Amino acid sequence: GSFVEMVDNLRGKSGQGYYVEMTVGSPPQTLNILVDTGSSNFAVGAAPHPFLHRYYQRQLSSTYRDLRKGVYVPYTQGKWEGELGTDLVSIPHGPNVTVRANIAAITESDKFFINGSNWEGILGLAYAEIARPDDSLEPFFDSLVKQTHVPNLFSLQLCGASVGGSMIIGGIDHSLYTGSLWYTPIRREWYYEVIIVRVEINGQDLKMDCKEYNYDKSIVDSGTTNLRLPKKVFEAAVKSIKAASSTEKFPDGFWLGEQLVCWQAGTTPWNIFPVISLYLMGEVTNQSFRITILPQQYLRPVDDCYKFAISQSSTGTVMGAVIMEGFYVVFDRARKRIGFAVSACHVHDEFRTAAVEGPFVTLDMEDCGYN
Ligand SMILES: C[C@@]1(c2ccc(F)cc2F)CCSC(N)=N1
Ligand code: NA
Ligand code: NA
Repeated sequence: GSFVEMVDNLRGKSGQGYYVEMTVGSPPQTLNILVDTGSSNFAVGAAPHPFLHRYYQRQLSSTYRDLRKGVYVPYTQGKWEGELGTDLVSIPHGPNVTVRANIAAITESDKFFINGSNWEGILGLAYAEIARPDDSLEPFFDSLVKQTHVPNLFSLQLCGASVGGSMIIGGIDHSLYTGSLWYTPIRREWYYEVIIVRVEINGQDLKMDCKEYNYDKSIVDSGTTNLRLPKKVFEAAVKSIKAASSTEKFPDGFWLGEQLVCWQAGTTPWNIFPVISLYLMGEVTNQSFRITILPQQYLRPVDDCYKFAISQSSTGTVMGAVIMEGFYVVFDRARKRIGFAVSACHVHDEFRTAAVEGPFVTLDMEDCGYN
């Protein structure tokens, strides 16, 4: 209900992610940690890498314990490798607890840290199934819930534009949203996987087989900036957005995120761009609800210059900061569901605003999931 201590506890820079202040070891070492719902490892820089403001100095900690095991984590972009261990962790602007969590001390990395960023680690908030090296390395939130009375739930209000937000650990803060929370089931506990059952570009359906919206999955990810769509869905959506926005012309490289587009300050054509609606599977048979985003969310500022923050993916749909910045999101792990409500801080205009509406009647929603 009321968690004032944790309100406004997230910071960042546009495109550089959202981070929370954390402490590791005894005596406490303060580090800024990127909040990521799309991964399950608690990894922190442990060496004097030049881009880092600070790093975890194990030698200074009495409570540190070596697991005598390493981990090599490759990505499409980045890569990091580290040494596994456990130590005492706390979240200053979080609950008043201390937990013994697994920590991957990063000893080598490539394209992982950002030059100019104010974070030194990553807090993977997803499930054990996608943990590295394997599902036996218990994620932080699982340790937090197992060792304390903190309820198995956390919520994220990502505000956007120097960026801010809130991570309410163990509860919900009703001051962070307007209207009602609508819940979608977590299909499987690995990533925060959900099912998209319909897509509308300015009230008009894309009329695709809903199985295509979730090929091979759809996930809620605070660590990705964009709304990432499967190629087929992306082609369809772009063709539809391009058509809805043919009042002003743009280079074809722009829709492909290869070129920026620029206009005048105080006069950016918002109304020439359509709203995007995703219909998510509801809690009840044949019942869905829809979430609506504004061009304010998918036209990312980089006079003014913007980026088309909707892109193709071969890993499925990724409901990144583009989606999350319009809503207050509840990761209700206890009830295996994700809640969406209109954010009290989302960026809109006098005309249109983000919306969470329901219920709707959608038949065969289970057939939208990929097997
Ligand atoms: C772990 C990862 C990540 C995020 C931000 C960053 F800056 C570095 C990263 F490696 C992989 C890329 S998508 C994702 N959700 N999380
Ligand atoms: Na409210
Ligand atoms: Na891909």
